[PDB]
Amino acid sequence: EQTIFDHKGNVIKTEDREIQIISKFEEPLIVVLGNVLSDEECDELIELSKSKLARSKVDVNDIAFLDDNELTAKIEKRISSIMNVPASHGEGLHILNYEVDQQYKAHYDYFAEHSRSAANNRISTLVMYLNDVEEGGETFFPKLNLSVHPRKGMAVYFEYFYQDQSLNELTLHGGAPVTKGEKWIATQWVRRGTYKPPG
Amino acid sequence: EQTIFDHKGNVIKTEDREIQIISKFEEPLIVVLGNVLSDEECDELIELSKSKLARSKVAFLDDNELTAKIEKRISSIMNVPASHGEGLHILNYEVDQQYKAHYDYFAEHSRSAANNRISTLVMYLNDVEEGGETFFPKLNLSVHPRKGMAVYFEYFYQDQSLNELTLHGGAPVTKGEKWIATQWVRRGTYKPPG
Ligand SMILES: O=C(O)CCC(=O)C(=O)O
Ligand SMILES: O=C(O)CCC(=O)C(=O)O
Ligand SMILES: [Co+2]
Ligand SMILES: [Co+2]
Repeated sequence: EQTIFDHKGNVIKTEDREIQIISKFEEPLIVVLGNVLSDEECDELIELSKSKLARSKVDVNDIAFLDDNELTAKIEKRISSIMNVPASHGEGLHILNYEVDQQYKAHYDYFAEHSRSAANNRISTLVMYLNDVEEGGETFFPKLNLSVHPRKGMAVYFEYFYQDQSLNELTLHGGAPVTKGEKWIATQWVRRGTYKPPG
Repeated sequence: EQTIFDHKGNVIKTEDREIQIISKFEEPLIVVLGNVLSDEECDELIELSKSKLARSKVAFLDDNELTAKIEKRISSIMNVPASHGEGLHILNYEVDQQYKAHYDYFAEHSRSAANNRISTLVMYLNDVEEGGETFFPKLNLSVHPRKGMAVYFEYFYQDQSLNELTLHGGAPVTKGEKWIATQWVRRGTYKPPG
């Protein structure tokens, strides 16, 4: 099958940065990427997460995705070149923190048949590692026996838009328990069609 | 099965450097490793290769302090004493050069098979403009060259079909050039005593 990700060679030359292609698992397509985010961009994304939370009072505490800003739009543009899909298909920079012994149990990123979101389903994912994880925290694909270990500024790309649906089901993945330290990530989930309202 | 490479977590701490564990294919074990050699160490290994060729009596490097220090770091990574290593084998690909898919271990009934290879570390000593990936055709997996990085894999399994899955090669270099050092590790001590 043809893939969305359409990049030959060892680097991806985007407008503001050069991405390194580190390794590939060819089908379903899984790619480890280097140099995706600067150290300072990783730190700044974390900070935006903590600030948005620090502004919660009784958004209301009683009732995730960063607010759009110069930094998030610059990063979404860069991601857009990597993923070969316009930024408007992106759900936005979703920030996630794992404390020790937290994990993300294996799942599919594309939506179940019963979600209304399945009207415009997800097609591909980028997981960016915003810090270094003392122990644990690997992104693992249990049906492929593959795992990507977190590393600040690196990312894992994968897609699930294949005609053969058994290939999409191979993209079952999760975030392994953090056994020491903590883990910060940004995820960009990309939809088949435009997702953000115009701007 | 258990594996030779025995390293939990995300870094491997050696005496002089901290290696980064980047990605793992679990079986046969294939590991992408980061921060294995400094840029200075990479360049110096290339120059040693070139200088050794200059003295040509028309290649493994000769033993010196650098190679011993690197081989000691590698032994920590691979969990096997350096005396098992064949030595730093330097290899240069020019454009359109390739290493067709092969096994690193010797045929079971070859002369060298009495002390067969059990694991390989391929260290990328420069950046390759295009091509030159280390590919495992039966596994649909490739590791692209990155200066300072490396790929580890082992083929010491009881189930021989696992070892056969370690078939691999060096894809053609289509732009630039490619330099690598390889450490091939033997089941038993290999270097004469020193
Ligand atoms: O934490 C991880 O490594 C996996 C994250 C993930 O699966 C997701 O964000 O969709
Ligand atoms: O050049 C490569 O990437 C492959 C090296 C290799 O197969 C070996 O040294 O045994
Ligand atoms: Co996910
Ligand atoms: Co080989």
